[PDB]
Amino acid sequence: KSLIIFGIVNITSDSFSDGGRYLAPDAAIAQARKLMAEGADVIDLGPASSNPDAAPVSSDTEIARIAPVLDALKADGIPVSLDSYQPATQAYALSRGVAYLNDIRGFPDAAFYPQLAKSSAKLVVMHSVQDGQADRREAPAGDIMDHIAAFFDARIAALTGAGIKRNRLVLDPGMGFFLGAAPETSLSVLARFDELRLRFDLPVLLSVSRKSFLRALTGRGPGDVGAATLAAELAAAAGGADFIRTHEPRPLRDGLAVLAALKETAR
Amino acid sequence: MNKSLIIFGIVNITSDSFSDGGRYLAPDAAIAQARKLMAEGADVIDLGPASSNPDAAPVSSDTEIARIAPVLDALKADGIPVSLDSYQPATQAYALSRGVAYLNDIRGFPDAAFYPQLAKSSAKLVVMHSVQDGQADRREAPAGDIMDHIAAFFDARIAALTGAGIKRNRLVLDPGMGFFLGAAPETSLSVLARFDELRLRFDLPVLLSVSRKSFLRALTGRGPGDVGAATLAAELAAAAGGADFIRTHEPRPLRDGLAVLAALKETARI
Ligand SMILES: [Cl-]
Ligand SMILES: [Cl-]
Ligand SMILES: [Cl-]
Ligand SMILES: [Cl-]
Repeated sequence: KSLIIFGIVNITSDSFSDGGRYLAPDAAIAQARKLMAEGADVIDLGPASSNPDAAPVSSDTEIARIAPVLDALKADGIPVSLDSYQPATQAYALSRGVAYLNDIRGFPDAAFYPQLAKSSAKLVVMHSVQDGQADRREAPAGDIMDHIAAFFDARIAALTGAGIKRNRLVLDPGMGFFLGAAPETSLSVLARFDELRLRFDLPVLLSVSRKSFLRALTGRGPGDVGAATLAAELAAAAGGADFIRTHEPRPLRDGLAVLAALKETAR
Repeated sequence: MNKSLIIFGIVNITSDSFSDGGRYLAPDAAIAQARKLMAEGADVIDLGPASSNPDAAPVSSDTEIARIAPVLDALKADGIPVSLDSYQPATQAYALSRGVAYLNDIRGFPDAAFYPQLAKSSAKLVVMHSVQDGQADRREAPAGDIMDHIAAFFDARIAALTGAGIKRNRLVLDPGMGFFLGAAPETSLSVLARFDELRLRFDLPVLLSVSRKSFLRALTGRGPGDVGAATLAAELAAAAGGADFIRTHEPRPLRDGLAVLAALKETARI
């Protein structure tokens, strides 16, 4: 009911973590506890780097990396959304009882749906314009919201028809590179994602934190978009976003507390 | 009043010749801070000649003028507009002789003996409400709605000023915040949520200053206790609520945040 914050943790290496661009399972564990301490409700755990330029590791490598992280978060009572598009990793994560699966491919392979149907984990179904084609960087001609709605029309039908109950679904319309090169495309979705909540009567997750289009609206480099991110997340929250996936839970937590305190005053 | 949001960057001179990169800024360090804040997106520098900490010993008007004179020199040469934030009439008089763009008085210009000097200047006037109202020990407004008490303050003070020859459109209304409103964070929250009532009742622009006010600390959680994120959220809320001016210690996060909200609004309108 209240905004749920996903804290981003991406395991980047098998054994060497240096507190910068390299994250190992031991230190992934410390980052997860730190993000919960800063106000996250869930750790959105990625078994590999987010950048498409790194060599994609195997489902076997993803499982080996997340296995010790899942043991300790389960011990801590720390909820996990397992962020992987690889079905063998998804199946392993479901066997460990994760709270969510988060698939940047949006669960496109119907042969896998019986395994999704027999679990209770919630599914973050993400839209992208790539849809499996790295070369495809834009949606088809027309209104981006029209194409996203039509994507979810078809995919929700496929998933729920296979027995995945619709109240397990969380809709992620995509953001930044998953929508197109132009900042206007991401701004349209950030402004209009509640059209999807209303169309489907389903919750929406957004991930805007540190996305490149924010740097276009500010003119600053990578380590200076903290305020633009907070403003974008607060605007999403005020627009009714049910989940926000972020790198820095504390500024968002603090900002939300101010907004909550203001509306409670005007009641 | 229909123009875009105007940002005042806060710069206080807190020493005569001591600069430590932290709380103490001599005039040359205040010049460097003023220049930085405009580069970070301020439109005007709200320049205080002394510490705004109530536990600092107040300095004489002679000391205030000596501190601000070289800062006004430098900012005039830079073309940087100044709101001179001082409550001492002698300092205000000096600022007016230097042609500052605004005067900003935490006492709200309460002394009619000074009005003839206000009336023959062109400086815009930031008229600040406080529950102290000279009674510095007074910590709370009288019984009733705080917003009703603020409106009644501006009712009388606007009439007093405009009748003395100060044209109405020189006036900017600051309802006060934090200590100037009361001890309870709910009281500052009430003004932050409802100041639009003052814009409607007087048809005058409203200035808000929430930056780093202690009441925000009650809304941060457990942790180191940084207030920058809570400050930005309150300032963005004020902007969305129609604030004409925002006075802040950090213009850059606010400019960045406003640019996001503007692009979103433009997206929705088109
Ligand atoms: Cl287990
Ligand atoms: Cl819903
Ligand atoms: Cl201080
Ligand atoms: Cl001059």
